[PDB]
Formats: sequence, C-alpha cells, structure tokens
Amino acid sequence: MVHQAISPRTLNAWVKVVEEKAFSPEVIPMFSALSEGATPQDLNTMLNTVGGHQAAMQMLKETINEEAAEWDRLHPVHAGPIAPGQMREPRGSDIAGTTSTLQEQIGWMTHNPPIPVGEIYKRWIILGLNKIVRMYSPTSILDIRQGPKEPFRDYVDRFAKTLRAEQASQEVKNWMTETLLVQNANPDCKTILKALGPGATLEEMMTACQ
Amino acid sequence: MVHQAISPRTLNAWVKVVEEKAFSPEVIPMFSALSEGATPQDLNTMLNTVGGHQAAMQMLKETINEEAAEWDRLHPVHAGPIAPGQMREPRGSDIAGTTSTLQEQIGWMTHNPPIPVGEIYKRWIILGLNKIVRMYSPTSILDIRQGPKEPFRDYVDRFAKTLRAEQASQEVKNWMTETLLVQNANPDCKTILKALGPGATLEEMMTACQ
Amino acid sequence: MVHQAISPRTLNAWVKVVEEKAFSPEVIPMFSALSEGATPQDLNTMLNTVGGHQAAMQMLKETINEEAAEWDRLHPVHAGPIAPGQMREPRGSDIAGTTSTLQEQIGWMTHNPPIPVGEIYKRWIILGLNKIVRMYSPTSILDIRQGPKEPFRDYVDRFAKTLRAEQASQEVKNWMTETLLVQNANPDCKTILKALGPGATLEEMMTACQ
Amino acid sequence: MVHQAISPRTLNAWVKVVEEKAFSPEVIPMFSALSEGATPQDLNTMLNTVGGHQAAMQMLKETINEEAAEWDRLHPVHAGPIAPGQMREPRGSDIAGTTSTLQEQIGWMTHNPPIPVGEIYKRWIILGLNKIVRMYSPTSILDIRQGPKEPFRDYVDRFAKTLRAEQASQEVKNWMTETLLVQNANPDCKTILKALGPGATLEEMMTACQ
Amino acid sequence: MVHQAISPRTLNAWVKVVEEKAFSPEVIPMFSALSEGATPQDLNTMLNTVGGHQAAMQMLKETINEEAAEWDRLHPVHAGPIAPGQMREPRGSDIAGTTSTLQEQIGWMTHNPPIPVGEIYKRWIILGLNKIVRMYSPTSILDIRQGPKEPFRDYVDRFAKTLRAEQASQEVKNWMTETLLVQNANPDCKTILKALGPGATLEEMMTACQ
Amino acid sequence: MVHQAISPRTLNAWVKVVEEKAFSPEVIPMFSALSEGATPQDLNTMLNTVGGHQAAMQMLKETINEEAAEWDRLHPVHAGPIAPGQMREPRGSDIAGTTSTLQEQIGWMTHNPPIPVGEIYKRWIILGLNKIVRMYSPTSILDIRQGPKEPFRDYVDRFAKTLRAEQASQEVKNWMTETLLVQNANPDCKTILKALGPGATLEEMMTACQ
Repeated sequence: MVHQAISPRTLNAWVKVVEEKAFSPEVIPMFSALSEGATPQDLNTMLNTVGGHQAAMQMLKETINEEAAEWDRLHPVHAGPIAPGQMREPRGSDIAGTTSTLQEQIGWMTHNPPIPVGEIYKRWIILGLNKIVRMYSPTSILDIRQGPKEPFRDYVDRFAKTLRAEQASQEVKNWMTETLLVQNANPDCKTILKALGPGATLEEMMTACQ
Repeated sequence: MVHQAISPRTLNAWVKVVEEKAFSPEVIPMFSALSEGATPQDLNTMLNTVGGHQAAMQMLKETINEEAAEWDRLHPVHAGPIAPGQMREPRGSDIAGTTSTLQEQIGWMTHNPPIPVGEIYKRWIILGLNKIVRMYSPTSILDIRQGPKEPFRDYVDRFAKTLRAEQASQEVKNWMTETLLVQNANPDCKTILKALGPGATLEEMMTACQ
Repeated sequence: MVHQAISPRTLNAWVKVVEEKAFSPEVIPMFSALSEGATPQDLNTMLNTVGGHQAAMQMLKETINEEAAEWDRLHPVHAGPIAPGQMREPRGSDIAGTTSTLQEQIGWMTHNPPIPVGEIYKRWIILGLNKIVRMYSPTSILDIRQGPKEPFRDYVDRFAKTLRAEQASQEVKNWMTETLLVQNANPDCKTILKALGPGATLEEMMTACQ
Repeated sequence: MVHQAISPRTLNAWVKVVEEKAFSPEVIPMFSALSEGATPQDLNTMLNTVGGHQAAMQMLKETINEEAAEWDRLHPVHAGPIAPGQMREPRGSDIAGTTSTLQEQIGWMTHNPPIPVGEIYKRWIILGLNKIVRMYSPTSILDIRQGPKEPFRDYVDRFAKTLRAEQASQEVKNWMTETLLVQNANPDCKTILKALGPGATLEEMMTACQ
Repeated sequence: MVHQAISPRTLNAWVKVVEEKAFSPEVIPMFSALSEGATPQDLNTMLNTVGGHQAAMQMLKETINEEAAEWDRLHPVHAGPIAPGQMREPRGSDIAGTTSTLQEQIGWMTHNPPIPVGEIYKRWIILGLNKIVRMYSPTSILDIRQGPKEPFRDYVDRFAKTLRAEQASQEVKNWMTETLLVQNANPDCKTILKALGPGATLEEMMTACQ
Repeated sequence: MVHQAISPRTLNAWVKVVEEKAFSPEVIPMFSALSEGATPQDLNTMLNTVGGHQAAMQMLKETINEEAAEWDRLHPVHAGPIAPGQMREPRGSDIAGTTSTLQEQIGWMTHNPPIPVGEIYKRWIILGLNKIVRMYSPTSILDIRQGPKEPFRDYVDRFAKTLRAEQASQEVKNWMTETLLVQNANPDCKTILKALGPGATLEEMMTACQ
C-alpha cells in the first residue's frame, strides 16, 4: 500500500526557504510546514536538500547525535526476542532513516500504536534549528572593503572572490561591482583610485596600488 | 517498580546554577548540595545539561575516566562467573555512565548493600569540579580593548563576533557597546572615534580605520 | 562479443574539450553529446580520462558520492537474496563504475528492460559538473603581477612557477615573459625594471630587487 | 599475608615532595627512600599521584617504554605453557604495573623465588627520573615580562594566566604583581607605566599601551 | 632459461643516467633504451636504484597506481578458480612487483605465450616518466641568491646549509662559495660584504650583518 | 656454546666513541671494528645504546627498512613446510632480532652452514651509517647569537637552553656564558651590552634591552 505524499512542489517550498532565505531565519512557517511531523525520509530530504550552512548541518548533527545519545540514554536500547518485528527503539541510524527504512518506518510510524520516528527525530531537529538561528549570524560582503592597513591587491582579489561568492543577477553584478568596489578599496587606496577616477580592467589601477 | 523522581524544576535548579554561573565557581556549594550523591543518569543529566566550560567537562571527564582507571587499578573486576552480585556489579564504564542501564543504576543504588555508582562517579566528578573552580577563569568582551596595536577594523570584527558571542539585551548591548567600543578602542583608535565624534553604520568609522 | 563502440578518437573528442578549452563550460552540450547517456565504463572512462581540474573533479566526486548516498537513500537499497542475478540493484559503487563487471554493467544497461546505471550515474556527473563549471572560476598567470609588498624574487618565483605552469611554445614563452614580467611587476618593482631598463639573466636585475 | 601497607600519609610525603619541590630535583635521597622496593601498584601510585610535570611523565614514560622494550629485549618471554609454581613472568605491561593484580605483583616479589617487579620497574623509573632531574629545569613567572617588542596586553595576560598559574596568596600575588608587572614591562613599556605613575583597572594604563 | 643476468655495471649504466642527470628531465630516452623493456625485478631495480626525486618516484607512482586502477579497470577481474595457474591474471600488485616471486613473474613474462607483467608494468612506468620529464623542473643553490628584505645572517645560513645540501669538491666549494656567496648576498648585504672586504669565519662579517 | 661474551666495556667502548665525539664520524673504523659484523642483539644493542642524532637513527632505520624490503626484494620469503626450524627467510624483523631471537639467531649464525643475520643486517647498518656520516653534519650553539633582528631575551633564552643543551664543566659554563653570550649577540645588541658595560644576572640588562 502506498499513500500519495510530499511533492517536489512542497520540496520547492522547502527549497524555497532556502531560496528566500538560504542562510537567514525567516524560516518559521517553512519549518512549520516541513515539520508536519515527517518521517525520516522527508526529513532526510530536507536535510538532504539542505545547503547554505554546513555548520548548521553540523549544528543539528551534533544535536541530533546527542539526541541519539539521549535517545539511548533515555531509552537504553532494551533487547528482546523482537516478537513480531517491532519498532526497534530508534537510534541515530533510525534518525538517518535506517532501521525500519521508510516504508517500514512509516510502518512503525503509523503503526498504530505508533513508533513515529521522524517526528521524534523531528524533535531532534527541532532541537537544533532555532538555536541555529541563535547560532548562525551571517555574513556580508560589504566590509570586504580593504582592511586597515590591508593592501589593495588582495583587496580586490578578495573582493573578487567574494563577488564571485556573492548573490544573483549579472546585471547587478557588473555594475554593482564597480559601485561597491569603489569604496571597497580602503579609503586611502580608494582615494588613489578615485584619484585615478576611472580605469577599466582592474589591473592597471591595481597596478598602481600594488 | 517505580519511584517518583527528579524534576526538571530540579533541572531548573541545575540550570539555576548554570545560568547563574555557566563559566565560574561561586555557584557550587549549593550545586554540590544539589548533587544529592547521584546516579549515573542524573549525573548524565548534568553532563547532558552541561556546557559553558568546554574544558571543564573536558578535563574532568578524563579525570573521571582515569578515576575509573583508578577504580580499575584498585579493582577492575578482577573476577569471572557470578550469580549477579551487588546488583551485578560494575566497572569503570558503568562509572563512566556507560554500562549502567537504568535499572543498573537504581539497582546498584538501592540494592542493599548498594553499589553507589553515581556516588563514585560523583566522586570522580567531585574530584574535578573543584579544580575547575580551582583554576577556571573567565573572561570578557570588555577585553576587546584594543591592546597594543590592535586595529579597529579587526576590532569591529572583534567585537562583532565577540558581541555575537555576547548576549542579554541587545538593546542594551548596543548602547553600551558603542560606548564600550569607544573605550575598547586603543586611544589612538579611540581618537579616530573621537575624531569621528558620531558615526552610525560602522563603515564610515571603519573607513577611518581603512 | 560486442555491439561495437567508442574509441580513443572519441576520446580525442573528450579530450577535445579539454585541450580546447578545458575551462570551457561552453562545451557541455558537446559533452552532453559525448555523453550518449553514458555507461559506467564510459562514464568511468571519462572520469578516467579526466585531468587538469581535480578541484572541479573534487566537487563532482562529492556529488557522485552524494548521488551514491542518494541512490541508496532515495532508493533504500531494498534488496534481499537474489533470484536470477538481475544486475544486483546498483549501489553507489556500481554507480561509481565499480560493482558489476563492466560488461555486466553494460549488460545491465542494455538489459531489456535494463538496469541502466550509467544514466543515473550520468546524472550524477551532471550533478556536479555543470555547476562546477558554472562557478569553477580559473586562474591566470597574468594575475601574477606583483603584490603590494611583493618583491621580484618572489615574483620570479611566482611568475616563473606559474610560467612553469604556463602552456605553449617556448618561443612565445620567452618573449611575453619578459614583457609580461615587465608588466606583472608591482609598479615599484616595475619601476626597478624600468629603472633597470635592460638586463638579461634575471639575477642582476633581481639583485637590484633584493 | 593480607598485610599492612603504605599510607596516604606516606604517599602524602611523596606527594609532599612534589609539594615541596614540585619541579626541583633535590628530592633524591627521599626519592630513593620512598622508592624503597616499591610495588608496581605503588609505583603506579607514584605515577598516579604524579602531576605538574607531564613533560616529566612523558619523558620518563619513554624510558619506561624502552624499559619494557628492554625487558622483552633482554628477555622476550621465552616460554610457552605456564606450569604451576611460576608467578607468571612479567612483561612490560606488568612492569608498567599493568598486567597483574597486586597479588601478582607481591606474588612476584615475595614469591620466593621472586620476580622483582617493583625493582625492575624501579630501574625503569629511575631510568626516567634521573634524566628528569638531570635536565629538567623549569620555568618562571618573572619571565612574564614584556620582552623586547612585547606589549602590554599580553603582558598582562601573561600576567594573568601566569600569575594565575602561579602558587601562594592572592594577596601576595597582587602586590608583588604590580611590583613585578611594572618592571617586567619592557623599559619603554615600564616607562609608560612609570609615566602612568599609578592606575588601577588595567585598561586605562593598558589603553595607553594600546 | 635460468640464464646469467643484469649487472651492476648495467646499474652503473642506470646510474650513469642518474649521476649524469639525477633530478633533471633529459638523460632519459637513452635510459629508456637502456630500460630494454624491463620486467619486475628490474623494473623494481630501477625503482630500487631509484632515489633523488621521491616526488618523481611519486609521480610515477600515481601513474602506476592509476595504471593499476586502469589495469583493474580494464581487467575487471575475470579471474575465478584458476586452472593450473597459467601466469596468473595480473592485478595492480603484480604490476607493482608485488605479486609473484620473481621467477614466476619472470615466467609470466618469459613464458610463451607469456603473460608478461613486467612489460605492462614497464608500460606503467613508461607511462609516468616522460611526464616526469614533463614534470620535474629543477633546482639550484645559486638561487640562494639572497632575498629581498631579509638578513644575510640566515642568508648565509641558509646558504650554508644549502651548501651542505650542496655537493662536489669542497675545495671548489669554498672558493665559489665566497664568490657566489658574495653575490648571493643582497646588494645591500653584498655591499656590507663589500664593505667588509675580507673576513674569514663567517661570523664576524655576519656579525656586521646582524 | 652457552658462551661467555661481550661487555659493557665493549659498550664503554661503543660509548667511547659516542661519548668521545659522537658527531666525529672519525669513529667509524673503530665502530665497525667494534661491530665485528655481530648479531641482532648486540647490533640491536648498539642501536639501543644509540643516541645523539635521532635523525641518524632514523635514517638508518629508514635504510634498514628499505633493506628489509630489499631483503625480501632480493630474496622474498618462499616459505612452506620447514624442516629443522632453519633460518626462515629473514627480514627486517629478524633484523630487529625479532624473528629468531638471539640464541636461535646465533644458532643460525654459527649454524654451520650459517645464517648470520646480524651480519646481513650489519650490511643494513652499513647501508645507513655512511650516509650518516657523510651528511650528518651537526650543529653549533655559538650560532645562537642575538639575531639579525632576533632579540635578546630569546637570545639569552636560546642560549640558555642551548647552553643547557650544551656539554661540559660548570666552570666553563659560567664563564663562557658571559663571554660568549655578549658578543654572539648581534652587534647592535652587543652594543647594548657594551653599553651595559657590566650587569649581573642577565635580566636587568635584558629588561633594559627589551
């Protein structure tokens, strides 16, 4: 038997928090939707589909891990004959979706009485993320303006990565880049540069500032 | 069998030492009181609930474990077959928490004579914390005074993460923060600040620093 | 026995990207052409034939891995004891181009109705690369001007190293090299060269630059 | 002979030597005195109760290890089935005070013929210690001094930990500390301080030194 | 055919490339000619006799290794229960020189039809080396021409050690050593030296340069 | 022959070079003389007794290792059903004295026909040592001098350990120390010292020379 489930549109939504808010806590419903209990697999999905903050993947992942520890700790994995293939008291693996893999899992989860794993596990998540908001704390390019006595060259270079590393829109990307570049030379260099007025390729201007 | 047990209010208490004093001594006699001998699990709890001085648990835990070693060293269970004596006794691992199952703790504890698992373990702990106290010393954001030649630019960072690492009223936190920022400027940076008089976004100030 | 295919000429084709403009993201539809869905051995081939940009490969390989993981994840590897072999539910490794003998893989691809690994795997490939190109962002010996406080010797070191790393005719290589060495001096270093006017082996000039 | 044995007072004494002369060689006749025979378990004790010179423990420990090596080297268990009457021949671990219960130690020692565990081990011990004395050589908080271009913050830090790291009254510790801070300042720094004349929170002075 | 075989005179020859041009790309076809197609011990021999460029040993060695891989890849072990061994299907290892005692390896070459490993292995090798010439790219003590703003003091030290690292006649070594040391010397350092005129032990001169 | 042989005098001798002038390669015909080809245990002994250039032991050990490889390489094992225990295709381990401990070893060595391991092995030694001599090239404390810009404190430190790390007489140790510190000192520092004229412990002067 198979119920119909989780669209990729809904994924698109999940995605969409990322797409809105890739690495920024304007999260709340998005989680709430995604925390429609879920199983591992979906949850696994979200975390699979997750990017942005590897560190966040981390943060949860310890949290989870100790949640697992806690699971075993609050339920020290009590053995038996496992008469009619039970629930196999959830671990980190289960939290991976492994141990009564998803059908079977859901099978526990909507085993009635349940063993509704992804939700428990969900509590594990549930445990991190907020704190993740509490944890993660951006980020910004603008300040990539050249250091105190930082040299230019690097400054643009750095900048160059950083712009590489920055957001969407080529158009923006070009013009902004000059436009933000300007001040991202540090004032003194920028002043030289301003004193250059224009230039084109970096390099000549730069060449002055090396 | 059940017995009713430890609250999370009691946790709130454990907490109460902790939010009282997450990174320093003078919270202790009362916590030590509140460490009513313990079991592994409560100790585990404490350890679960543990944080603040990452070193503190860290040094303690080895010590605890070497306390286990010492246990082993003064007896590791130099023995074999059994009719589960002294609530089927433990080794260092149980004393680590480890190979105690829930029962085994309780069992050990209220078996008569017991095995005072959490108490030994407690003693191990008991062994550390004091030292922790005995030497463990915080630390502050205030210190992000711009010591010898620190440049404000870093500083802004220095604060900014540190501030990130700083807490409570954010509102408060700013105003003092600027006001303490000025302070934590090195006089010369401070000068730039004085010389800035007012600013707002960092950057213009930063620009003075860049 | 074969349904005869591929060649090193077709490799010359794979190659054809690479030497043509290996960093030519612009090559991908051609590649997509040369990935005629791709079998594991050809996919293996491509990765075998792979070279020059391991960073890119690196990124990719992660995807492949993630793909593998994903495969098992998104196809829970819900195998058990076989009955007439059936290409044994490909794992990440098979998908790595590993498990199943190459024919047998292939066999699976041309199994009717296949176990056609190589496409999936192809998507894996696709899964890195495209993006990988899409931000895999070079590189250049020209960029090796000369730092702010970078002196020539080091510049030679760089330049020359990079030059070591640079391609083409030696003849080219020299002349540009003076001329671009010229250019890629830092302006002051550039000055020393300008101030040097001519010279021959580096060293004497260089000697000025030490 | 479920005997009578070494006290913690006597331990206290050994320990006391450490407390006497924590990092100072001139222990030795006592050392030999508490070395008197020494069971491996007591020898374990000495190393157990050991602390404050991990380098020493370390350095010794290679000797021990070599001593084990040597043990096997000068006698590599050239044996097969232990017949009755042998108090099981030691190896490096036993000689480490490891493999054995006390009995096996004593059994080896006062099994007559013995196995003179504690003595061998004693040579081992001796083997570190000698060197240890012979080279080991502190340390000094005075050296928290602000060296050549050393600057203050660090100097105080240096003070702060180090003074923290030092022994005795806090009271003492302060007054000397100012009195020792002052001058261990590099002169130019000392001077700033002299030029500060007095001060109180470090920071204003320090701020001057930033 | 348990013949007479390869001399060390032939080694002297292998050597002859090597002392001729030990860590430089241009001695080689003439050596490859002198490879005379080598089999494993001999290939090993070359590897045995190999030295100077561990990185080269490396460079090849990846090639070998991937050659092995390729090998494994292109020999996706079709091996099963061998019917009378018949110079047993190589694996990377054989090709590493690893598999088979040498005769049998040799047999594997010189059997007729052979299963000549050593040629393949030779191919592997053959596969690196060229590229090694393509890879490796010298080398020179002269290049201990003094840095830009760095002291002599090291510069000579560095030299001196480099000189350690340098080879040939000592006699030579001195005079050049002053004579190029004088030179290596940054002009400014060199000048100090010139200004030193003579000296004898380094040190007094050095002493001027410290 | 449950023989009578070797000496700590023989050691004393072994020592005598080492201790005479361990970094005088000028020891070598004697040392090899003192080798008399030997066994593992004595050679091991020599190697046990070894100390001074860690690196030396290392490099030899590297040699040994490769010698072991060579042993197998030039004669792998080809082991099957040993008849009368034999000399069992010795390796690095045998060279350790591992495989065939000394009695049995010697038993092979004076097994007639022999298998005189320590000699082979001796050739392994023989294989290193030379290099060791030929490259191993000290060392010298004098060269601790107050840098080019390395400062005194460190200089004296550097000195201080190092002198500690240096040889001989206490008397000497005092006098040199004044005399050899003063001036090893970069001139400019030496100047401060000259400018100190005298002082007493370092420190006052150093505290001045910071």
